[PDB]
Amino acid sequence: NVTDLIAILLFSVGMILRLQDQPFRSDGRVIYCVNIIYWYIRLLDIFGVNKYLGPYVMMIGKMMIDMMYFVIIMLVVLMSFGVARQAILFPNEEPS
Amino acid sequence: SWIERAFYKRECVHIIPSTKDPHRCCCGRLIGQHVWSISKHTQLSPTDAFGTIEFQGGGHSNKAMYVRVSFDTKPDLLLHLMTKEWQLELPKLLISVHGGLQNFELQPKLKQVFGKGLIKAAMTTGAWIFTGGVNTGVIRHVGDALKDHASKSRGKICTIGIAPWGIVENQEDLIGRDVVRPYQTMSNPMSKLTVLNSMHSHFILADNGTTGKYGAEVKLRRQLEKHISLQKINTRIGQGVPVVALIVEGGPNVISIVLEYLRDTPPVPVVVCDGSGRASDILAFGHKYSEEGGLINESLRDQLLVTIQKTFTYTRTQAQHLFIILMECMKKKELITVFRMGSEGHQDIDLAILTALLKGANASAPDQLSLALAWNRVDIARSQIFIYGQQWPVGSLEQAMLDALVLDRVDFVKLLIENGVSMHRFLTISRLEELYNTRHGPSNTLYHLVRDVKKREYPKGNLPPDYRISLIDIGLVIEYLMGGAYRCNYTRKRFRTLYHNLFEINHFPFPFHELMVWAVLMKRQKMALFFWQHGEEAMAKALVACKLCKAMAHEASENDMVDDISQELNHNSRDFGQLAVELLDQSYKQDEQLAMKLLTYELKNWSNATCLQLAVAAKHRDFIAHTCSQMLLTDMWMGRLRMRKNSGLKVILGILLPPSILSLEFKNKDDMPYMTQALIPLGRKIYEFYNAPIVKFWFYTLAYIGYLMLFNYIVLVKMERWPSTQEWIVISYIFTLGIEKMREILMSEPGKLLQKVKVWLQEYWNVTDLIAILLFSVGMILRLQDQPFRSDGRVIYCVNIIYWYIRLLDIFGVNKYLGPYVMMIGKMMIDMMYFVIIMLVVLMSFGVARQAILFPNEEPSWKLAKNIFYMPYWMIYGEVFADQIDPPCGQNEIQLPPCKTGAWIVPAIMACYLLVANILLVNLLIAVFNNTFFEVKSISNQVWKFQRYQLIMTFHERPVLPPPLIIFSHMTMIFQHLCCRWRDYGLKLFITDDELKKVHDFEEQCIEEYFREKDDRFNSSNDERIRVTSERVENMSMRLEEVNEREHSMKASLQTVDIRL
Amino acid sequence: ITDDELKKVHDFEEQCIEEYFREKDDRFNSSNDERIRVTSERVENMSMRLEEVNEREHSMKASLQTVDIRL
Ligand SMILES: CC(C)CCC[C@@H](C)[C@H]1CC[C@H]2[C@@H]3CC=C4C[C@@H](OC(=O)CCC(=O)O)CC[C@]4(C)[C@H]3CC[C@]12C
Ligand SMILES: CC(C)CCC[C@@H](C)[C@H]1CC[C@H]2[C@@H]3CC=C4C[C@@H](OC(=O)CCC(=O)O)CC[C@]4(C)[C@H]3CC[C@]12C
Ligand SMILES: CC(C)CCC[C@@H](C)[C@H]1CC[C@H]2[C@@H]3CC=C4C[C@@H](OC(=O)CCC(=O)O)CC[C@]4(C)[C@H]3CC[C@]12C
Ligand SMILES: CC(C)CCC[C@@H](C)[C@H]1CC[C@H]2[C@@H]3CC=C4C[C@@H](OC(=O)CCC(=O)O)CC[C@]4(C)[C@H]3CC[C@]12C
Ligand SMILES: CC(C)CCC[C@@H](C)[C@H]1CC[C@H]2[C@@H]3CC=C4C[C@@H](OC(=O)CCC(=O)O)CC[C@]4(C)[C@H]3CC[C@]12C
Ligand SMILES: CC(C)CCC[C@@H](C)[C@H]1CC[C@H]2[C@@H]3CC=C4C[C@@H](OC(=O)CCC(=O)O)CC[C@]4(C)[C@H]3CC[C@]12C
Ligand SMILES: CC(C)CCC[C@@H](C)[C@H]1CC[C@H]2[C@@H]3CC=C4C[C@@H](OC(=O)CCC(=O)O)CC[C@]4(C)[C@H]3CC[C@]12C
Ligand SMILES: CC(C)CCC[C@@H](C)[C@H]1CC[C@H]2[C@@H]3CC=C4C[C@@H](OC(=O)CCC(=O)O)CC[C@]4(C)[C@H]3CC[C@]12C
Ligand SMILES: CC(C)CCC[C@@H](C)[C@H]1CC[C@H]2[C@@H]3CC=C4C[C@@H](OC(=O)CCC(=O)O)CC[C@]4(C)[C@H]3CC[C@]12C
Ligand SMILES: CC(C)CCC[C@@H](C)[C@H]1CC[C@H]2[C@@H]3CC=C4C[C@@H](OC(=O)CCC(=O)O)CC[C@]4(C)[C@H]3CC[C@]12C
Ligand SMILES: CCC1(c2ccccc2)C(=O)NCNC1=O
Repeated sequence: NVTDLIAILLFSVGMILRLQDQPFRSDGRVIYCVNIIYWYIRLLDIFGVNKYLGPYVMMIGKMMIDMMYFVIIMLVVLMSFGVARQAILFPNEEPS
Repeated sequence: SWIERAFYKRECVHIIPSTKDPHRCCCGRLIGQHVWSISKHTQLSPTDAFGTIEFQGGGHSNKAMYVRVSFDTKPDLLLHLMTKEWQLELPKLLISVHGGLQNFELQPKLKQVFGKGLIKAAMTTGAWIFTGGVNTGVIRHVGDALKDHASKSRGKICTIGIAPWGIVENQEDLIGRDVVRPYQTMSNPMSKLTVLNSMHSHFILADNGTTGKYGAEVKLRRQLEKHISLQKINTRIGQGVPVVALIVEGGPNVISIVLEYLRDTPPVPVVVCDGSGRASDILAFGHKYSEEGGLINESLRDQLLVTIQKTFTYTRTQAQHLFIILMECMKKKELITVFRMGSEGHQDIDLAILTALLKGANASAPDQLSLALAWNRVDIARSQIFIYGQQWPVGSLEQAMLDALVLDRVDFVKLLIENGVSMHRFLTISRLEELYNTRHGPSNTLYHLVRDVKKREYPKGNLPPDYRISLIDIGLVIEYLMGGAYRCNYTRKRFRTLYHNLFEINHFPFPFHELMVWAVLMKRQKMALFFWQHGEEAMAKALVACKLCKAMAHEASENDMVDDISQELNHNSRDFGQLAVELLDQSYKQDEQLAMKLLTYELKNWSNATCLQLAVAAKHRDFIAHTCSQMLLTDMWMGRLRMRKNSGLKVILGILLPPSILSLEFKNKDDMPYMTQALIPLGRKIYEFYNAPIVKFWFYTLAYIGYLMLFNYIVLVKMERWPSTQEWIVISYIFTLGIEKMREILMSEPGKLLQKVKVWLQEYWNVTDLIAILLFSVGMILRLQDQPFRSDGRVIYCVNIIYWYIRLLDIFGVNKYLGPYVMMIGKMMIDMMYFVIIMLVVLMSFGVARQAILFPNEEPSWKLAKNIFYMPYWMIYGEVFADQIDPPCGQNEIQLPPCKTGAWIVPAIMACYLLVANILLVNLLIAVFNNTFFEVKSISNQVWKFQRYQLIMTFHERPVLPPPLIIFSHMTMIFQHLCCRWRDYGLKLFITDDELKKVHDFEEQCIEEYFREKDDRFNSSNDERIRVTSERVENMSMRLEEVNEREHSMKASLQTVDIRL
Repeated sequence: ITDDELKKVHDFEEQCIEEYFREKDDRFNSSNDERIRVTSERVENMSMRLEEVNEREHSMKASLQTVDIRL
């Protein structure tokens, strides 16, 4: 319900931006697409009523914590390789 | 409101005679407390004190109904009150407990034994206990016994106490009309009035008008006991309910009560107890020292006189009068049963009570047997009624057998069968019809089944209430519940001819079969398990009972009945299935070949079926997955071939190179002839080889794998205007296979076409087959036209090639490892579908967001919906489309197109989508597949082992020739059908009579082994041994303590003897 | 619900409470551990009081021997 109200405030911001002229209309459109992402996940919660889909959804929510720890370890290894590759292959770079 | 309008009461309206105390009237109440006709002048009125009593305090809370009644009321009305308003059934036994009104204490062992006896006697026979009501003396001991009863037994012992209304404390507390009135169990010691006993069940509190005086209830209680004893018991053999009179202690009046009981028509037995004292002890001292009843000599006469004058403290003439009343009692010495603590006094209250009832009835042994049947006491019947030398009337034992059967008494049927009654000489058609029309015992759903089959047979409706269910209707019920082509013996023409001509020819050859079916139909599980043990064809009976219980459970669930009935019927079905499995285990352990002969022989008493067919028709997965049934199915699979070494290759060599058949080792002519309906050696070998199920399956498989290549050739190479030779072969294969599938629709098990189609559509691989033959017909019709329809027919041909490769997967289903693998895949499709649903939500969210950001100015077109699903779906399988993740734009490298607004969001939500999909959901489906692998694997193995039978029966019923040449065999069947018109699906054995007797004797040996082994395993378990040791140690400690008391007494006697000498 | 239905519900609840408690007492009394403990305590009490029975049997045998010697 609080994610619902956050995505209604976001829709209000997107509508207020869209009802003006350019370049704010495209910004309102960009907000509309993030809203469509949220409403598909709200459809996942609506699937939560079914006797098999519901436990599946909270099972996914339980494995998010293990996913986060995997993300942390992958983040350390990923920036180590990325910084090493970018720092070797591009020696003369300006701050950007 | 009936209770007030039917019962009356009396209140003290007198002249207030003072006598001794001026406040105390003739009724004893206070002189200002007012508001028989002799000196009390009482008036009659409707009652105002009746309802329910909530006993507050005294430990356990117990609710007791109560009425205040007049002492002169007719006992029939009160009997109607107990039977109707209090909802109490007529008891099988009446107990009248009498004793001293003064409080007394007994020995602890005597009190414990008397309490346990009175509780068990009221519990097993379902008796009524009649006490004095108030919580004094013997009724207080009965109340302590009932307190112990509510501490270790789930009985609601009906213990109606009758007390004077004027003597119970707090008379104003019990005033109401159907009103729950609380009561106090506390008793003031200063008040002469006593409270009621706390844990009685009902109260017949009787008012004569007076208060604080007794005598208002004795005549009413005696008349009510007489009126109950005049009522006939439910056995209807010609006897009323038995009445016993238990006496503990007592005073002067209980001797007169014993005289009234003994000198009565009919006489009432009296059971007394020893060790309490007073009148019971003088009765015991008279009874031991009696000689020939009233023949009592002078010395014990004077001893009885001095003990009466001492213990009761009376004069000489009062003791002489009491001794005269004692001798008048003792003239009827046979009725009085004396219980003695310890010694040889039956060591129990209840053996004394029930033996006293049996010889107080003094009737024939049928009457005693019907009394024991009503009391549900098999043990007393065995130890008294069936003693040695007992004379039995002719035909009475079979009547008792019928009465025991209709009342659902397992142990009485066991006792009667062990005592000479035989089922073959007893069970007739009329007796079985009476058993099928009984109304006693537990409830059943047979009447619903009879109503349904009567509605289906004659579309009437509800049956009349006075409907006698014939055996033909029972046969229709069995035919409906069994299903398929089952035909009960009742509905055959021989039985209908015997029924019309009669309503040892009427006796059943296998009476335990009919008793098993009747016990299963009316849901009497213990009697069904007893009837399973006795008789032949045990495994067939178990499988038939399993299918019948499952079908009755399904019908009870379908008719919206009580769900507990359906659960109990499913439990009965599972118990019978477990019995059949254990019998198969025992038969496999003893002899393998005789177990095969047991499994395959035709059951003439069960519609010519087979034990394997009965197990398959009951979906018994554990029966067919057993090793004996599996290797039996393997023997059915090879046909008339020994072989059994390097399978597959030898029959493929036989099919491809037919001279290899002659070198194959064939089976004997009568080794195991599984048949359906009951140069020359070279032709016999060829016919025996080509009709084997494994040979037919490999011929059909090698034709399938030569059809699939031809289909591949015609779809890969181009086609001209007319089809080539290989396409004509493929078209011929499809048409002959379609004709074969219609022939499987026609030659099915049911009789009406819609049922044939409905049975055929359970095999999903056949309806998918027919769908892909209709699709081929559509594709051929489109292809035989000109362009552009020819390419459409080609496009349909490729979807057909996809289906036929999956049909090859089902053909791999025959192999012992590939088959369970295929159904394992089919089980994981559901988890795959749920993963598809979650992936679909995440996939369209990313696709819609990406397409809506990167393409702002778009017209309505169906390419948007394609672009939603196109690239995010291939993003899962290692193709991220790296050139389109974030192309450079808004710069000059040639002028690039300008940057779309918010186009930087697309790689970020791409990152979140790829992470969630590829890492979360795929690994979660890995975990789902992994943690449900073991159960699915075991279930798939067992289901494949079950479906081996369906595969074997299908490929044995198939034509010999493969589908591209099956039109010759189809014309052969058409010509044979036309010849038979112009002029039994299974594989049985059809053994002879001596082989049948050998098989039956093997089955009885297996049944005895299985049951007894189970008894030996139960008796040798740790739990049963520990329980037996604990019970023996308890009995040993308490009787051993009695040995110690006797050892102390013997040491005292030896010390006195040594002191004397 | 009404008052008669309330009384029926309350009586059903008391029946369920008695069933649950007593069933628990029956399950406790029929367990292997409680049976083994009761058997061991009864056997101990029986051995020690039985040893007292033996001492009294020796005394009674001595008294019977003395009485036989006297007569
Ligand atoms: C288009 C792109 C950006 C993909 C979107 C990815 C995420 C924004 C989504 C994908 C799956 C979603 C998850 C799917 C399942 C659940 C469980 C559900 O939570 C519960 O049911 C509460 C109980 C529990 O957490 O166990 C809702 C949140 C959560 C973590 C969701 C949070 C948002 C997630 C990570
Ligand atoms: C360890 C794992 C589980 C998480 C770490 C990965 C993300 C934090 C990275 C991977 C891809 C990255 C994105 C790749 C490309 C872009 C586009 C970039 O925008 C531009 O460069 C502007 C347009 C242009 O110049 O072409 C802004 C950052 C962003 C969204 C990046 C944000 C950070 C992301 C999502
Ligand atoms: C940029 C590229 C070159 C990637 C770098 C790869 C390796 C140099 C890193 C990646 C993960 C590292 C490992 C992550 C975790 C551990 C456990 C940790 O060891 C302990 O905590 C000691 C106890 C134990 O070994 O169980 C430190 C070493 C080790 C093996 C690390 C050794 C170095 C590894 C293999
Ligand atoms: C332990 C781990 C998580 C540390 C990872 C740190 C880096 C990812 C961060 C920290 C410092 C950052 C730098 C801090 C300062 C700058 C200067 C900045 O220059 C400008 O914005 C241009 C200045 C101007 O012209 O106004 C460009 C990004 C950069 C290189 C940042 C790039 C990203 C860096 C290396
Ligand atoms: C029993 C099972 C395991 C195998 C039985 C199937 C094969 C013996 C069949 C199925 C596909 C057939 C092929 C399908 C198509 C052709 C093309 C055909 O060539 C032509 O029609 C044009 C040239 C010519 O006329 O010879 C020659 C036969 C051949 C190779 C066939 C040879 C026999 C094959 C391999
Ligand atoms: C029963 C089916 C399902 C499997 C049995 C396989 C064989 C009996 C079939 C399969 C492919 C057939 C072949 C497919 C094509 C040809 C080409 C055909 O060539 C011609 O007729 C040449 C002259 C012309 O083009 O008319 C001769 C028969 C032959 C060898 C066929 C012979 C019979 C074969 C080997
Ligand atoms: C060329 C492309 C289109 C690939 C084709 C994909 C599907 C059309 C196929 C691939 C695997 C097939 C499955 C493989 C295994 C089985 C088990 C089998 O079912 C049984 O044996 C019944 C018992 C059970 O379902 O457990 C046949 C259906 C099914 C689900 C199949 C259904 C059709 C599937 C999904
Ligand atoms: C969540 C997962 C498990 C299932 C969702 C994926 C499918 C439903 C999608 C992914 C790829 C899609 C296909 C991608 C491309 C096409 C071609 C398209 O045909 C054309 O565009 C015509 C030819 C042309 O214009 O080039 C028709 C839809 C179809 C089959 C799409 C149908 C829907 C598909 C199978
Ligand atoms: C909860 C989830 C499953 C919802 C997903 C819905 C979308 C995938 C569907 C629903 C509405 C559909 C739209 C409904 C109407 C049109 C107009 C249609 O326009 C035409 O056919 C052209 C009209 C003409 O010229 O005749 C093109 C497809 C499109 C955009 C559809 C594209 C697919 C949409 C967005
Ligand atoms: C619910 C799960 C278990 C199954 C997945 C079902 C849907 C996700 C599939 C099935 C039917 C599919 C549709 C079948 C046909 C089309 C037409 C297709 O149209 C074109 O490609 C037009 C040609 C072009 O302009 O490129 C676009 C995809 C779409 C809507 C498909 C979108 C995805 C759908 C809805
Ligand atoms: C079409 C496949 C097949 C077949 C072949 C081998 C094994 C199982 C099934 C057949 O060729 N004719 C009978 N029924 C069939 O579906």
